[PDB]
Amino acid sequence: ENLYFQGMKKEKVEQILAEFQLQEEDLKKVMRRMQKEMDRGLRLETHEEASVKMLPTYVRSTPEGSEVGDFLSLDLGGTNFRVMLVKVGSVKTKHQMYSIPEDAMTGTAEMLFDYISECISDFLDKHQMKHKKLPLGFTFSFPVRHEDIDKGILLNWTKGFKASGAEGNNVVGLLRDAIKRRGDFEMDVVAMVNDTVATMISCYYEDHQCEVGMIVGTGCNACYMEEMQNVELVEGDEGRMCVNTEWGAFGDSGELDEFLLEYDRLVDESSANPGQQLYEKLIGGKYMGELVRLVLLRLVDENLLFHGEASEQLRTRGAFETRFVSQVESDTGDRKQIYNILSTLGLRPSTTDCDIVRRACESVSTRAAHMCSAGLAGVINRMRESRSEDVMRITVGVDGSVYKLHPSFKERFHASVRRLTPSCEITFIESEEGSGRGAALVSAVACK
Ligand SMILES: Cc1cnc(NC(=O)c2cc(Oc3cnc(C(=O)N(C)C)nc3)c3cc(C)oc3c2)cn1
Ligand SMILES: OC[C@H]1O[C@H](O)[C@H](O)[C@@H](O)[C@@H]1O
Ligand code: NA
Repeated sequence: ENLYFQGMKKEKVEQILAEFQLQEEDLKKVMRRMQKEMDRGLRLETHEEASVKMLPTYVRSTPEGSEVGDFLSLDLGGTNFRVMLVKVGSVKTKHQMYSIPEDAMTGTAEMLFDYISECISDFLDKHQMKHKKLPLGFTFSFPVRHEDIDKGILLNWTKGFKASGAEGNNVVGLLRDAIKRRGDFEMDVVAMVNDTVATMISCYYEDHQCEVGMIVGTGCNACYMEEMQNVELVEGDEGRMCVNTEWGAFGDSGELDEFLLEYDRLVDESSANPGQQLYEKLIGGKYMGELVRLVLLRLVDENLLFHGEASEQLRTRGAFETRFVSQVESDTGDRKQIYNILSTLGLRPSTTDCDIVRRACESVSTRAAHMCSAGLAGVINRMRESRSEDVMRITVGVDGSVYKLHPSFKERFHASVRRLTPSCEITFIESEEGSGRGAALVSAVACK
């Protein structure tokens, strides 16, 4: 054992972990670069080259007028596929979750939308309604270049999705064609929204100050209410339109280069979309645990962890799940949670190993919270400027397992947003069934 040696080991761990550190000035730099990229995406002259796409959603600030009745909602791209029946009068919901097979997410668009339509049929039978033709709202968690609220092309798949025959095509069309091939129900697709947009809309229902939507789950993204005069891609300068930032692609033109560590390059190189969604790759739950796994292998290689031996499970891709980062950070101090996770990964951890794993986890999750804060602060700061407000009071609607379930992420992120947003009063609100509800609310408003 030896307490002097255990300590020397932790000091070398720290020297390696220090590379994850971001100073307040680094965050301001990241923030200013994000803001610079947001200006670029919005303008007709730089839009095509901008990494931050600032996509117009065609979701407009509207005086009101919501339709009443039953609305169907689809949710694709997060954790599984969701069908929701929404009753607008007051709003009450009925919903079901379906696990997407790998062969559908990685095969053809036809296989993907065929399975989606099968699930819709199953929801409609379970609620005895495959006869009623309802207005349908679609939450599709991928970058889309809209022509309208109900017409838009998939730019590229993100988060490991790889279905062929989808990119370059109208997503509403793919969906509608799949419903027709099946021929056992009818739906009128009225709106297609990003998950950030759906979250902002359902959160707004509860707090009219909500004009920003943020997702920190499998992926990381944000939307906000932009002035129509700043939305150059849409003719008109009156009122506001929701803009899908698609901020996950920040750094794809080299904007984050000085901050990318070896672990970031490896995660990127072994991903389905290399060289893409690099800022998301620093924060998203699809990558967080993999980043911790990589740091642990580096520490095993320096003979600082697990007697310099890594098990087959520790050398398995995606074995250190993001939920384990959350669970390791939940540990009360006894080390029991850390121990069980490590034992299940075929390791024989000492008390010191448990503490080192704890440290690698906090170094990755604190970096994610800090990188994510520079992005939110850039959006909020830009809004304060555009609205020419001395003190801007805004509510941010947030969804996703990383922000929701990670034990300290949310706190580190809020504190870092606050530091970067002086003269801003930000209220953070967590969405209760965010996406589904949101896509149906936009549908009720659109269905006039
Ligand atoms: C074509 C088109 C263009 N823009 C929109 N625009 C919209 O649908 C719409 C709905 C919104 O949120 C709502 C949430 N719930 C309700 C509600 O209480 N209902 C009963 C639905 N209403 C609005 C918000 C909130 C902001 C900041 O912008 C919005 C736009 C919709 N369709
Ligand atoms: O789901 C979270 C986010 O993940 C990825 O960044 C997607 O490209 C974006 O559309 C989505 O909002
Ligand atoms: Na405009």
